[PDB]
Amino acid sequence: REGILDAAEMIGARAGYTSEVLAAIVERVHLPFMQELERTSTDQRDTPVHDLRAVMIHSFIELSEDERLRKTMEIMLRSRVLTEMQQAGFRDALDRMERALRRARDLGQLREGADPKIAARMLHATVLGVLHGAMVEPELMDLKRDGMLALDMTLAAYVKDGVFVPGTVPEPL
Amino acid sequence: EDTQATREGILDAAEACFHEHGVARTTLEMIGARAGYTRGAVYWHFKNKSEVLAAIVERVHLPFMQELERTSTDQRDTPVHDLRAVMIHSFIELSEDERLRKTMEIMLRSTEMQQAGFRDALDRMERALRRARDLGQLREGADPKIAARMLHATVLGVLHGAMVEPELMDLKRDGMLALDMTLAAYVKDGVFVPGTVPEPLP
Repeated sequence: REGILDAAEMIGARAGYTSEVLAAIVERVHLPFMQELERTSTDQRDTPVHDLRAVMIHSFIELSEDERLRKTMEIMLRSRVLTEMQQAGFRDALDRMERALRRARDLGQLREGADPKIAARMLHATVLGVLHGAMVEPELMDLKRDGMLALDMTLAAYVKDGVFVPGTVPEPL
Repeated sequence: EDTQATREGILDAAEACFHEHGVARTTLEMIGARAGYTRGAVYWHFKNKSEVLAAIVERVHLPFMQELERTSTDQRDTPVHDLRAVMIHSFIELSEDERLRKTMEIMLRSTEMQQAGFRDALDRMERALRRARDLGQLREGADPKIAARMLHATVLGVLHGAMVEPELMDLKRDGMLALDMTLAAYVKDGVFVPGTVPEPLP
């Protein structure tokens, strides 16, 4: 099962055994990040912008430092089962980002008039553009350095000053 | 009669095939047939399918580059407004022109063509923002090269998101918002009015 996904018509032969594959691959990688994003809106903690920012930054760092993971993530960003998986992943991520920003709004951490739905779209666009720009040319778009700059810029548009410390990598959740 | 095929006709046929079948599954025979000829008509103009795809991409991409180039001109003093004018009217054209949009889609969700295109766009945006800085329109310490990189990332993400899920990311609405949000981070307040639809560039 995992052996098959790891190997992935010599997939079986690489695996050593006797589209759905690419989808199963994007799913296995999506999951961990989704659960991390979901945690950022927990009503059990009161720093949702900080936590959301931490999750995104740590994710950019792991992709930058893990070639296997970055290649997997790559196919999740290419090009009906795979197409539907990407859409599902898109929807899920934007949903979870919006829950965390709606909690920030609730806690008084967004700027006056900020709409968490609109903030979440801009944040999602920011993340996607850094990923895609780094995929095309890492020498012009550095996942860790530009990822943080872009994230802090977009967050600063909707989040009040003093809610998080820009420019630094936060502690693990 | 293969040698009578025109370059534009071969390109128009090729774009339709690429849009419908994808680049991988499109053949030279198919493009020729689509245009009303055979593979030889394609060869009359292009060495191979890569050259065809590159010509399709250049045809759409290059007008956009010429427009972005104009935004940094010495003969006008509103580089930020001019950049917004170019970018916003581009988002609108891509939203409203299906042909234009599907060719944008083949180019983005595809190697070296993208790298070159990204470098071209970043240079021109940077040059417009360098004129903005010369004219005192950037906020203190704003680096035009960084601002150009951020604008490209936010806009590229809106394009990709709109391609994946047009119900959730709107090229026109979200492209203007990303553009204005990014400009606001690097451009002095009161240089432009966010959310407004500018006149197209002269």
